[PDB]
Amino acid sequence: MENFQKVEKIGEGTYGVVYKARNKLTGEVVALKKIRPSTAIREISLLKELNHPNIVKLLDVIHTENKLYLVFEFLHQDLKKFMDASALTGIPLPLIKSYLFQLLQGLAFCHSHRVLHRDLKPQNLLINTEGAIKLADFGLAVVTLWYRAPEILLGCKYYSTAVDIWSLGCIFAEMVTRRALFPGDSEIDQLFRIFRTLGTPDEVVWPGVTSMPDYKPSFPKWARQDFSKVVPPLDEDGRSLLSQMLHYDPNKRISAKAALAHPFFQDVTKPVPHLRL
Ligand SMILES: Nc1nc(Nc2ccc(S(N)(=O)=O)cc2)sc1C(=O)c1ccccc1
Repeated sequence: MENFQKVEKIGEGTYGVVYKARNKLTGEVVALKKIRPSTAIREISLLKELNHPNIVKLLDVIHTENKLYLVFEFLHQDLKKFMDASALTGIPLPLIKSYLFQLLQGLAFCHSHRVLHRDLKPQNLLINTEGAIKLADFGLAVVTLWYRAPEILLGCKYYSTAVDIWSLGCIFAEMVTRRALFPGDSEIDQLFRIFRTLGTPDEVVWPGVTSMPDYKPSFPKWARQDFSKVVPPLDEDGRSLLSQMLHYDPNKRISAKAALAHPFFQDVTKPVPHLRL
């Protein structure tokens, strides 16, 4: 825009580009997403009221010249970069726990306001020097499929808040092991990597799964893998919580509210991360 001086591009997606920018007048530093309807723009105006310490603040929405600009408070690093920077040693468990706890608080909040994120991934989880982590780039009602819930992959038409819990469980596992849990490179490879680890779902663990849009009786039947092999460095409380975030049945999958009460968070604290900016 004219009122903003681009400092640098900080990301690109299949629907918008995000820039670090400075308000030529107020001098405030922000993240500005540029996109090239009515229900949508109104769905966005709603996001503006969504204020929580673990949700990136949407400051302004400007629709002009066939472009839609969203102005957000700026955070200095995303979780993908922090995880890469922490690959040699790993993020200490207490910080992993703090981040997971905070993200669950953010989801508990949006979900209670009937707002779903739909596309959680390390690149849209932002952190600051104070130890906070916040949800960014909420999705409206080469793409990474790694954090996609199985019901989406199987063609469900109506997502539930459970899709966000699944994505967060995948991210939790990745922080712990320092390797993506299900790194699929296509929708079917993504689905099959999930099946190879958690077992091919059936009517027993997921009632109604065989009648889903993209379910094929021809899917291979893989046995579920021992969970202790999936995220070895994780203690039993963590594995227990993870297994609940990764239940196949969206209705059995733990809610963010319930997850916050899990024994895993009994000793949660808020550590300071070591951030190189
Ligand atoms: N508020 C906000 N601040 C951001 N700063 C940022 C992001 C990454 C890095 S990096 N790669 O670690 O050097 C450094 C700063 S991004 C952002 C968004 O709201 C957003 C928008 C669309 C998609 C994803 C995020």
